[PDB]
Amino acid sequence: GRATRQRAAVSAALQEVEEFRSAQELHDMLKHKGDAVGLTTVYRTLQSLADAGEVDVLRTAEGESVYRRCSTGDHHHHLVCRACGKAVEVEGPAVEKWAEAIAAEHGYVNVAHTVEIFGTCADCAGA
Amino acid sequence: GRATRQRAAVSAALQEVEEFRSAQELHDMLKHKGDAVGLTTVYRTLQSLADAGEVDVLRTAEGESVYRRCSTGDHHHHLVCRACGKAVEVEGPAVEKWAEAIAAEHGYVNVAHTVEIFGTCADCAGA
Ligand SMILES: [Zn+2]
Ligand SMILES: [Zn+2]
Ligand SMILES: [Zn+2]
Ligand SMILES: [Zn+2]
Repeated sequence: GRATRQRAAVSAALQEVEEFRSAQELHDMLKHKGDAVGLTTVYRTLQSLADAGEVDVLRTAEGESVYRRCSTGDHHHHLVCRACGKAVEVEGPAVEKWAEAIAAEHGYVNVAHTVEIFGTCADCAGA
Repeated sequence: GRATRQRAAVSAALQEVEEFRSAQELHDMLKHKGDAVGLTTVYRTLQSLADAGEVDVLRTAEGESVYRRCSTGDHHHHLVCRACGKAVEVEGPAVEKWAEAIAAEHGYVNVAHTVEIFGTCADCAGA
């Protein structure tokens, strides 16, 4: 019901920008299309889409979570612009193997890793 | 004044545990030693120590920031137990080079990266 309707709305919203966006930003984009969705709802939907692997999530330097619906389904990571949120989907096979061997070696189970590269793209570099 | 006294208190608190701790946990350890420090203060100090590179910081799966004063000054990363917070200081030269080449290649400047491995240590694995 209001669950799948709103989920599609939020997902469709993400598909309109190539940049990572905070939940408040997404909420605003929806509010601009005349959507009656609340911020809390937007936040829950996004966190739900994140867990289902339908959108990627990452933290900004100031601790804020930002989201993005990415092109591939492949396991990947990102190089993000901390200024505009622009991002590049990146894969590092050697990082993957290193991350597995490190865990495997210290007897850790249910391994998960977070790898993200932050920088300032040329466009933003000239502010 | 109350700045350096509290900074040492919080830093000394971190040196008492080998595990990553949330700010609330640290505040409680301090409250147990009879310290009159508030949570907000504890949080600010930790964020200040983090920026100065005096303590490492990382986010847990539920978005909570946790801290740790690590053995080396060397640039390193961690394999953390999401259950107890136990951690291993790890270095990955190939990851470092990959992270530089990726940024250098897409014209990004002021590069920074975050790399952390999450798992469940044997001890916690048996709960
Ligand atoms: Zn992605
Ligand atoms: Zn940018
Ligand atoms: Zn460390
Ligand atoms: Zn553990």
